[PDB]
Amino acid sequence: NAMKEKVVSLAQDLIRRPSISPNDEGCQQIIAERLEKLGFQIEWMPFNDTLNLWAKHGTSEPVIAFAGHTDVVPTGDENQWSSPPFSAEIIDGMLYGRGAADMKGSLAAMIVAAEEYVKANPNHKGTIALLITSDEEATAKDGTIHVVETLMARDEKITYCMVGEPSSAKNLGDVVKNGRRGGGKLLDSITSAIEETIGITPKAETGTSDGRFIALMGAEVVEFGPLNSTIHKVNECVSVEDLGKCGEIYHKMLVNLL
Ligand SMILES: [Zn+2]
Ligand SMILES: [Zn+2]
Repeated sequence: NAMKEKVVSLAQDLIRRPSISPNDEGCQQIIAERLEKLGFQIEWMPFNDTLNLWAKHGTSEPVIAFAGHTDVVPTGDENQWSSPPFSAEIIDGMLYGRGAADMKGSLAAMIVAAEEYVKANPNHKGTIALLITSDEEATAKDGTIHVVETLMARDEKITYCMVGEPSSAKNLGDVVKNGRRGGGKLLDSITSAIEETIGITPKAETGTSDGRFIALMGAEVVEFGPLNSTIHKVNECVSVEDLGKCGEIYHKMLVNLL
C-alpha cells in the first residue's frame, strides 16, 4: 500500500501540470529526476516544440520499454467541471482531472513499477526503458516518431514495448490491445500479471499511432491500462484502487518477462 501511495502522489503531481499538447509543463523533468536517482541513464530528445525522454536501466537485450505521453487534450469550459481540471482532487476513491485516465495515472504506475523492480533487482537481465513524449494527442510529427527514428539511426533495439494507454472497457484488466491496424513473451507476461493480480483474464483486441511507430522497430507492442470511459471528457477520473492495481500489474509483468 506504500507503493499504491507512491503511484497516487506521482499521478497528482503530473495531473497538476497543465500539459496541453505539445507543452510538457515539466512533467518529463519530474519523471527523469526520480529515475536518474535510481541509476537510469537519461537522454533528452527535444525537437521543435515537443519534449521527448528516453530513459534506460541496464545494458543487455532484451529491452522492455514502457511508452506513454505527458500531454493532455483541452479541458473545455470549466463551468462543466465539478473539480477544477488540474486540481488532482481525490473524491470518494476517484482521482479527478484532465489526464487522470489518459494517461498520467498509468504513466505514474509504469514509472513506480520500473523503480520498484530496479530497486529489488539492480543486476537484472536486459534493459528497462521509458519512452515518453509531450505530443501524442495532437499532430505528433515530432514526438514518439522522432525518438523511433533516432534509435533506428544508431541501430538501437526495442524488443518489447508496453504502451500504458487506458485499454480497459468495463473492468480493469478486461482488455489488452495488440497487433496491426490493418491486420509473444510480452502478451504472455501482461496476461499472467493481470490474472495473478486481479483474477481475471484479458481479452486481446486488434491502437495508438505511437504504438504503431514503435512496432516498426520490430518490437512486440502491447497496450494495457485503466478504464477508458472518461478519457477526453469533462470530469475525467480514475480509481485510486485501480492505480494501485496497475502498479502491481506492471511490476509483475517485469518479473514475468525478465
Ligand atoms: Zn488521448
Ligand atoms: Zn493517450
